[PDB]
Amino acid sequence: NAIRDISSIELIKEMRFGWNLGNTLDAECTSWMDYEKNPIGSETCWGNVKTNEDIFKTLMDNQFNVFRIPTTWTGHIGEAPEYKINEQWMKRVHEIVDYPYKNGAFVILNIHHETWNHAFAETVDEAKVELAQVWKQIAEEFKGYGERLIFEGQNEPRKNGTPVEWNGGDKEGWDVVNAMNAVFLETVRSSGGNNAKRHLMIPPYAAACNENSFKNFDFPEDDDKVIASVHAYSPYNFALNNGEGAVDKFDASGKNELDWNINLMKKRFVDQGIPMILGEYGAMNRDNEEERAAWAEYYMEKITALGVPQVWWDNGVFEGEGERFGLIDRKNLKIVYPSIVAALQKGRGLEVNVLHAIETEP
Repeated sequence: NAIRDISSIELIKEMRFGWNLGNTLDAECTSWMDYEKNPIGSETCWGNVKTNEDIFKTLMDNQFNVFRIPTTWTGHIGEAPEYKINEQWMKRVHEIVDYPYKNGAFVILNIHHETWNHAFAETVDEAKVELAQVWKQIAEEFKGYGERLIFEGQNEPRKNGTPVEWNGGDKEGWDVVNAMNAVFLETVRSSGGNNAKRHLMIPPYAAACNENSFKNFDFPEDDDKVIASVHAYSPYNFALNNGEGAVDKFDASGKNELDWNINLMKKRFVDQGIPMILGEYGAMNRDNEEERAAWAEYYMEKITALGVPQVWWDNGVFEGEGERFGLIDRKNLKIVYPSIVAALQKGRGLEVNVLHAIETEP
C-alpha cells in the first residue's frame, strides 16, 4: 500500500529496459469467440500461451525490470452507459499484473485495441464517457498499488481507416486525443487511494514519433508525475516494414533516419523537461540476428545518453507472414535471440550476462 512521492524524472532513472506482453491481453477476437462463454479466452486467441509468472522471472534474470501489459477491453465491457467490466476478466488482468509487480519490477497497464476510443470528432462525447467509466474501475481495482504500477491512458488513439491514420494526424485528431488524455488524467487523479500520486503515461496522436504529433501534443505543466508515451520502430524499412521495401541490413541511411527520430524525441521531450518512455519499439525477424543486435545496441546507447528507457514489443511471433517481433519462447522459457538481449544489456551500460539462452543448432 506504500507509494513513494517522487517525480517521474527521478523514477525513470530506476528503469533499465522493458518488455511487452504483446498479442495477449490486447488480443481481440470478438468476431468469432463467444466472450460470454469464454470470459478470459481472448488471452490466448491470437496464438500465445497462457501467461505465467515464470515468463517474467526469465526476463528479469536478463535484467528486464519494466513490463508493459497491453490490454484490450473491447468485448469485456458491459452495455452503455455504465460500461461494467467483466469480473472474470478484471481478475485475470489483476493476476497477470501481479506476476512482475510482486517480483519488484515496474508494470505499465494500458488501454489498447479499443473500438470506442477512435479519434473522431463524431463520437467524442460518448467516447469520453466510456473512457472515464473504464478508467474509474481500473483505478479502483488497483488503488493500493505503489509507484511501480503505471497507468497508460491510451495506446495509439487515431482516426482508423483514414489516410490520416499513420501520417501524424490532423487538427481534428489532435484535439480529440488531447481531450481524451485530459479525461484520463482527471479520472485517475480524482479517484482515491494512491492514485493521486500514481505515474500516468499519455501518448500523442497514435503515439507516433512525428513532428505533427509532437507539435500538437498538450502536456500538463503542473503535474510532475505524467509521462509521455512514444512508439518508434525506426528505421521503418529495417524494423517495421512487413512488405515492399523491407531491408535486413542496418545501413547508413537507416542510421541517419534513426538518428533523425531520436533527435525529434530530444527536441520535443528531453530538452523541455518532459519525462518520456519509449513504450513500443523493436526490429522484425528477417534471419538477421546480428544486424538487429548491432541496431539494438546502437539504439539503446543513444537514448540511454538521453535518459529515456525503451520497451521491446514482443508478440510471440517468430515465423510466417505476420509481424515477427518474438524475443522469448514463452512455452519453453528460452531467449530465442540471445545476442539481441546482450546488446540491450551492453547498450544500457550493464554487465552482459544472458541467461536461459537457446542452444546453437550447428
